[PDB]
Amino acid sequence: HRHTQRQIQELESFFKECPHPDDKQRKELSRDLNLEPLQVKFWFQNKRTQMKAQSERHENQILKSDNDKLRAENNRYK
Amino acid sequence: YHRHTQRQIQELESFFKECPHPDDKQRKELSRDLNLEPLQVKFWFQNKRTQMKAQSERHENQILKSDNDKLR
DNA sequence: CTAAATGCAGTGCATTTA
DNA sequence: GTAAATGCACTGCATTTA
Repeated sequence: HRHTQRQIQELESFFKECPHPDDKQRKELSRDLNLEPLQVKFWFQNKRTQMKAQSERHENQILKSDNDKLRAENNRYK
Repeated sequence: YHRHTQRQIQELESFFKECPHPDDKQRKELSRDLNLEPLQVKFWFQNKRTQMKAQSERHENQILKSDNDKLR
């Protein structure tokens, strides 16, 4: 119900390299690490949602704090 | 797999307006009231919940984004 | 967050049908 | 003979279900 660490390493290793596979690209990976490609297909989409979601989350949790800290500076000036 | 009936989801969208964080008791009736496994019921809300914070902060994002840039 | 999966456009090319 | 259709894949993403 989850994937192998041996496996998942090579997943993330490829996505930094080639974050968008063709079918052909997808198939060969599976044969290398004993998985189904539609699985492989699915993951590659979900990793893409991951980067979208986190790039937003970090930013929001950050800018809220950054726009918060700057405001305190403005009042110390006034 | 198997998605959820429109009857289900419509009642969902209708109730989600009311108590977007519902307790076991009400979860228990709704689960029964709507031919559901309450885990499923418990689940969908968690996601339904999770979606909105993301959707809201994205608008929080885009609105805080255009304001800062346009000033320059 | 994961793992699995669906729904809807849209895109390209090869083959029918009109 | 040609142009428009249709059948078949694939892509890509956002959303849903557990």
